[PDB]
Amino acid sequence: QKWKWWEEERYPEGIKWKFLEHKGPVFAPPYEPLPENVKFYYDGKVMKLSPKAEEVATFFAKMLDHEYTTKEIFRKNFFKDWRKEMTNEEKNIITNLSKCDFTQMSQYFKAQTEARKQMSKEEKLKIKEENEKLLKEYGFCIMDNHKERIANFKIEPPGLFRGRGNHPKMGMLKRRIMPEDIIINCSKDAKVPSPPPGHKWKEVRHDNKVTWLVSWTENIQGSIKYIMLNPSSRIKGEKDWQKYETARRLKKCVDKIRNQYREDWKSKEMKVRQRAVALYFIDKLALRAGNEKEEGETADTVGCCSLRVEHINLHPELDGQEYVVEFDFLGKDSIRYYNKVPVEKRVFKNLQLFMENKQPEDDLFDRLNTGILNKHLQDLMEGLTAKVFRTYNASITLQQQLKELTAPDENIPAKILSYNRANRAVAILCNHQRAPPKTFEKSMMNLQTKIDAKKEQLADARRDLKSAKADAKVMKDAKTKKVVESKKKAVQRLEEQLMKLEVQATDREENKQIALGTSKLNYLDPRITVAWCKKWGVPIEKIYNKTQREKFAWAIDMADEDYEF
DNA sequence: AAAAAGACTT
DNA sequence: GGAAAAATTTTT
DNA sequence: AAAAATTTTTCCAAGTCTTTTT
Ligand SMILES: CC[C@@](O)(C(=O)O)c1cc2n(c(=O)c1CO)Cc1cc3c(CN(C)C)c(O)ccc3nc1-2
Ligand SMILES: [Hg+2]
Repeated sequence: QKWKWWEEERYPEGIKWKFLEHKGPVFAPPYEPLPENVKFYYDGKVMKLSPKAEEVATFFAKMLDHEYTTKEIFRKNFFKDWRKEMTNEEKNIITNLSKCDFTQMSQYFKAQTEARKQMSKEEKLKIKEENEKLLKEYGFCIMDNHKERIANFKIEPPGLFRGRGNHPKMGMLKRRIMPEDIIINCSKDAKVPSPPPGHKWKEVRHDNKVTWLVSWTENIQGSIKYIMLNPSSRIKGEKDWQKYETARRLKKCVDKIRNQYREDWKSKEMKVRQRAVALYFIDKLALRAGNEKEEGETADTVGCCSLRVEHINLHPELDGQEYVVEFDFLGKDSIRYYNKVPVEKRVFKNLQLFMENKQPEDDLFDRLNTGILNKHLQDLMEGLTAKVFRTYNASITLQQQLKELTAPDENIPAKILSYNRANRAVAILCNHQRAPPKTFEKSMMNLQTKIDAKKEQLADARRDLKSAKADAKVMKDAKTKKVVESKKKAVQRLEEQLMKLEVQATDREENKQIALGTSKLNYLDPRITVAWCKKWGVPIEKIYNKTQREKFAWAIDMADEDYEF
């Protein structure tokens, strides 16, 4: 079939859909109690735990290998939640987590993991088929005239929360989501999904102002989780396409905005100076619009508008550079942002004023928040917000770098290296850093041995040609000449193979501490990539895999070699 | 407002 | 998403 | 065949911006 929704008339404002029907979520299988021979110990004595308490105990047992289970916060949160799950008799015996012995439970689960990787082809194939039919039955939904895939129709099973970074709620229990916690959304004329027998949905609504199918409240942060359509859908795709179109409009007025905030660094009002400086950071350094967050509820991370005095250090001179600002702080996902950046004199002077009479814990930009900044951006350009700058700067950088680095004569592998370097420049800018691949980085040794093996074949082929040429001199004829030809060809193929391996070796090295995934899927206008591929004859499958090819179908079909962001 | 909530994005 | 699993594939 | 290196799914959150409450 293949529906090209991008050729349809743009979907109106307000209403998200007219018709919506789906089968609801897929609940995680019920908890299976431990077999008789897997004992739990408390104070050195065997103790049978009721299903509810035993289940929570298995979560802790499966995480016994991780260092975070030794953490104070983790253990405090865990035991407090585990206690709520216990019967009154169990609560009287188990006064603390340290007297407990989860060793046998831990070994059992490891044994099941070994047993599973030893299953027969009959078992394995059968499990795969049950999944496929579950995908056909619950993985799709009908939205206005078309059938579309649902992203995460299977609700995540219960477990223990860990989060990212130093989270205050790690160790807490993510309780099992039940039909009773589920809010279903569908059209008034669709067939309403039936909850499992003996249960009822929390609510059944018909809200065509939203795009979700199922929603529920998660107990850790108290936020609402959703089941929405997949990236290849029209509702997600159209919104992504609009995001890039917004970034393009920003392109034709960014210099106007830059000239304005540069002047604003001189304004009589402090609020205006701070807003102008913040804008400068978001634009030049692509920092995020740090929305304030509740203290003690989330890991301590910050963005632009939430920077504290302690997050920057001013240096009149550093490394022979003038007016250097030293940024050091934890951003999203607790990823450390460290950068020494030379700034304009007026910005440096402004920052010194913003740090006057303040404590290290106080905000750098008092009198400033994301709401005020975005309100201003909305004045400059309709639909402009803080994050649009990240999309714009990432996209313009990719386009520009692809234009400057691609060599017309290079073979596909070399062009891919160029594409990857351009993507890498975007990643470094967005600070999408990564830690060296868990000792598995030594797989560089494997490539090195392969390159050395190839260098040996190439050297062998050189001696063949060297002796073929020598034999061509003595008794010069067209028969020996064709041998010199066939030897040269063999040297050529080997040189290309070597070149390809060396390029792959360089690609991996330069990409040791960088994560390309996020920019690739969220910050780069796919049309830029599509245009580049078509222009140089690089098969799109070399850049985008199957799932990515589905998400960006709109760009792949609607974008020629002459597309310009 | 300005927190609190909800609904998207990354 | 991106590190860890798991499924495959390649080396030996 | 059996260990080793890859390619491919499986697991699990945190921000931004808009919309309602208080
Ligand atoms: C790791 C980078 C990033 O945090 C980011 O901000 O750059 C992220 C994370 C996650 N996703 C992304 O697209 C991206 C990149 O843009 C999707 C995603 C889904 C996750 C789900 C699945 N949900 C949505 C059902 C979890 O349950 C828990 C953690 C998850 N983390 C992520
Ligand atoms: Hg960026």
